This record gives sequence, C-alpha cells and structure tokens, in this order.
Amino acid sequence: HVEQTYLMIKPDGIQRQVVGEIISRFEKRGYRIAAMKLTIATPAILEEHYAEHKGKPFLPGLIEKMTGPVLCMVFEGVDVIAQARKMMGSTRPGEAAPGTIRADFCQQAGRNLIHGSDSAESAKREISLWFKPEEIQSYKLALSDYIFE
Amino acid sequence: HVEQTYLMIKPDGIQRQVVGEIISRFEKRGYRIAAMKLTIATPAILEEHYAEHKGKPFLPGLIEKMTGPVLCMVFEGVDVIAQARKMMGSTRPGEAAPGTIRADFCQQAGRNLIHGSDSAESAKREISLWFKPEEIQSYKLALSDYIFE
Amino acid sequence: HVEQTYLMIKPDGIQRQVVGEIISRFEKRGYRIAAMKLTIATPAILEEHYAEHKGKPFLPGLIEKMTGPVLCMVFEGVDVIAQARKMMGSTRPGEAAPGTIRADFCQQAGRNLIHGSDSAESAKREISLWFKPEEIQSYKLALSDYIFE
Ligand SMILES: Nc1ccn([C@@H]2O[C@H](COP(=O)(O)OP(=O)(O)OP(=O)(O)O)[C@@H](O)[C@H]2O)c(=O)n1
Ligand SMILES: Nc1ccn([C@@H]2O[C@H](COP(=O)(O)OP(=O)(O)OP(=O)(O)O)[C@@H](O)[C@H]2O)c(=O)n1
Ligand SMILES: Nc1ccn([C@@H]2O[C@H](COP(=O)(O)OP(=O)(O)OP(=O)(O)O)[C@@H](O)[C@H]2O)c(=O)n1
Ligand SMILES: [Mg+2]
Ligand SMILES: [Mg+2]
Ligand SMILES: [Mg+2]
Repeated sequence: HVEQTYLMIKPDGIQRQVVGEIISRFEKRGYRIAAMKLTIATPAILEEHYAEHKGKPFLPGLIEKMTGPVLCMVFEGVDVIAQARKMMGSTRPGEAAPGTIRADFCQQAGRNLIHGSDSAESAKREISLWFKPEEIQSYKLALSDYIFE
Repeated sequence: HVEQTYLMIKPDGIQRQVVGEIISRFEKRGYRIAAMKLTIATPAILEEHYAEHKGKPFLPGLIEKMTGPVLCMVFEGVDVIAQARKMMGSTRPGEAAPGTIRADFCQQAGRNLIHGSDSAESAKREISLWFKPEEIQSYKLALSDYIFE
Repeated sequence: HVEQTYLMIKPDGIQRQVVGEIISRFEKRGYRIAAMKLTIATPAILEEHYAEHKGKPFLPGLIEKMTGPVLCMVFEGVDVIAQARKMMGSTRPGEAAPGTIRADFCQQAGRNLIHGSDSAESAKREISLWFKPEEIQSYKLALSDYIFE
C-alpha cells in the first residue's frame, strides 16, 4: 500500500539552484514522481496553503518569502507522507538531524527550502490546491519488484 | 585492533545498480576491502546463512527474495562489525536513521539492500560460509598512518 | 545575527585529500568563508591551541599527530559554532551520528579529520591565535536573501 504526499520546493530551493539535488534524494528511495510543475506562488494561493496560520503575526512575512518560483511535486511510496517529513527534518534547521534536507542545506526556519504535507488530510488538501487532476500521472516504476517487498 | 565483517549486497542492490555507491560509503571511512566476490545466491547456501531464522514465518520469502545475484564482501576496520551495522541502519528503512544506507535508499524491510554480520561470532561464521581462506586478501592501506591512531 | 567559528582541517584531512569535500559540506548550508589559510602547524602554536589540555598525558601525542599541514578556516553563519560542532560529530567517530563528518570519514578519535571551536569564547580565542585581523575578509553572500530569514 502506497500513499502520495505534496512536496514543494520553496523559492530558496529554486534560487540556490538545488532543485535536482532535492529531487534526487526522493528518487534514491524509489519514490515515484506522480506530479511535477513549476509555478510562481502568489499571495492568494499561499493564503489557502497556509490557512491554518490565518491571522497570525508571522504569516505576512511567510507569504512574502514564499512569493516566488516554486516546484510543486507529488511523490508516491510506502509511508511517504511521514517519511518525507523525516527526510526534510525539523522546521528549524538547527534542530534537524544530520542527513536531513534542512540540516544539510539550511540555517533558519524562514528559509528552510522545502514543504511537505504533515498528514494524510493535508496531503489531499494540498494536492487539490496546487494541482489539477490531469497533472497527477499514473504509471508503474519498472524497478518495483526490487523496491517493494 | 581491527576486525573483519561480512557484508553482502542483496539482489536489490545489484538490480538498482548502486553497488559502487555502497562500496564507496565503506571506503570513505578507510575500511579495507579484504575480499569481494559476485555470485548468485541459492537456497541451500541462504538456508545456512540465515540459519538463526530457521522456522520463522518470514524465512521462505526471505530466501526467495535473496535468490539472485549478490556481492559478497569482507571489510576490515576498527570496530567494523558494529560500525557497519550502524551505517546500514535499522532493518526497517522507515525506522533507520537519516544518513544510513537503508534510510537513504530503501522503503521496506524485505528490500533493504544489504546484509551485515551482527556479531564477532556471526562474522567469523559468515566469512567462512561464503569465502574460502585463499580468497581473503591481506595488504596494508597506504594511508594507514592517517586512518588509525 | 551571525557568528564566526574556527574550523581546522587536520593533517589526516589534507593527506586523505578530502579538503574540498569538507569545505563543500559547510558551503552547502550557506556558511560564508571568512578566512582560509594552509600552514604547517608547529608544536608552539599547537601548545597554545590545546592549552586546555596542558599537563595531561595525551597532549604530547596529540601535538605530534597535529604537527603537519593544516587548513585554517573561519566560517560565518547563524549559530555556526554549535552547528559546525553538530556537523563534525562526536570526538570518537564510532559514537558520532550518521551523516556527520567524523562518522562518514573516520574510525578513531586520534584521526578525526577536523577541529572546530566549541564555544563563543574558544572561537574568539582560536580565530585570533591562527589569524591576524587583516586576514579576516568581510563580504556579503549574494544569496543572503534566500539563506537568512
Ligand atoms: N515562527 C515561525 C513559524 C514558521 N515559519 C515558517 O513557516 C512554515 C510553516 O510553519 P510550520 O507548518 O509550523 O512548519 P513546516 O510544516 O515545517 O513548514 P512547511 O509547511 O512550509 O513545510 C515553516 O516551514 C517555516 O519556514 C517561520 O518562519 N517562523
Ligand atoms: N519480519 C521480517 C524480518 C526480516 N526481514 C528480512 O529478513 C532479513 C534478515 O532479518 P534480520 O536478521 O532480523 O534483520 P537484519 O539483520 O537487519 O537483516 P540482514 O541480516 O540481512 O542484515 C532482514 O534484513 C529483512 O530483509 C523481513 O523482510 N521481515
Ligand atoms: N582521549 C583522547 C583525547 C582527545 N583525543 C584527540 O584530541 C583532540 C582534542 O580533544 P577534545 O577537545 O576533547 O575533542 P574535540 O573537541 O572533539 O577535538 P577538537 O578540539 O580537535 O575538535 C580530539 O579531537 C582527538 O583527536 C584523543 O585522541 N583521545
Ligand atoms: Mg506544515
Ligand atoms: Mg541479521
Ligand atoms: Mg576540543
């Protein structure tokens, strides 16, 4: 049984030109790219993305830093929602484990390179917000017999 | 004092073509390749290899998954039996620490890329099972003065 | 709010020819190279560097291991003193976390590749010991807006 998570490379990942390195980390585990799209995030879509934080004082600056090119992604794998969060590491890079994306690439929470869904419910919500259903592609990885038990 | 451990790249490591990457992780610490052999594992030898698991429900599927090309290896280093196990990570890739082989490459325990000896006794037994003594090569690393205290 | 730490590649890092790999790990987080100098460490300066170990019985051997080429470095970043220590890993490579420098490259404490300042006071002392003020370079990283919140 596989699931799908929403992963988004933030404008700092684009501008520091580490998009390929990020994708490679997920491909390395045999996670399948089910969707991928470059767009420019706008305040209106970011308000819906960060709806849980509506009204808080840090949201305006969060929206400013996120207004920029982003890579929208959907990856598929076993337990991929929780596993992708583990691979990203703590929100605060200084607290993130060595070997995680945020520990390896970043210094502060406000520039922490990547977003990933925190639950099944948020993955469904975020994939619907950032993608049309035709953009989610169904295909099977040829190495499936050596990735899955 | 150094010791020797038995490490085996499983068929998923061969088929996903990450043999070199695996070897590089161990070379990176100054561990010495003492033996190396590509073979195709067969049920009879695998039954001896996994003798401790005799009777367990998962053994027949383990033997099936392991029937295939494997790279037999012996690496030498300080505390290398326990250290190689630490580098491999937990049996379940999803529980393994970021930066370990299983966390970085794998999803499920049944396809977790690599075997390593779990103790001094099992290392001795496994090395003798898969290698004849004439296959074990003794030489000194040129950088020994900078690897060992 | 950034600080500066003193990092030193030990003779084993020079001789194993992993200087560039070490530097890349720190550059990867957006840490700024503020100073860099190759020198051959002498017992006199090593005695002052390791003054906290004066009179102890392991000091003569530490100074001997360290008498050789070293790369003196100053890196700048948020919390970089503690963070560089985290990236280096425990003194004993066998105890260091996977994904740290010492865990990924080394076997024994006496050959553990790199030194880093362990506190604000030690960083100030060590930078001043190994560098004149004229050797510390002030410039701004062009990616600062994408590194710092
Ligand atoms: N005090 C805060 C709170 C959060 N953040 C930013 O806001 C994002 C959303 O906050 P949160 O959901 O708590 O962390 P993450 O889920 O890890 O962030 P994201 O959803 O974008 O992955 C964080 O990634 C972080 O960059 C911040 O800069 N300062
Ligand atoms: N419930 C289980 C138990 C184990 N395994 C498989 O059987 C192998 C041997 O089991 P075990 O010795 O308990 O784990 P490890 O020592 O981590 O595996 P290995 O000896 O091959 O290194 C595991 O690596 C794993 O591939 C499994 O698929 N399901
Ligand atoms: N019993 C000891 C004590 C220390 N060391 C060596 O002496 C250095 C300094 O010791 P210590 O300051 O206690 O460890 P670290 O701070 O991790 O080392 P460094 O200052 O060089 O970063 C260590 O890096 C290690 O190479 C050793 O070989 N064995
Ligand atoms: Mg979130
Ligand atoms: Mg075992
Ligand atoms: Mg110290």
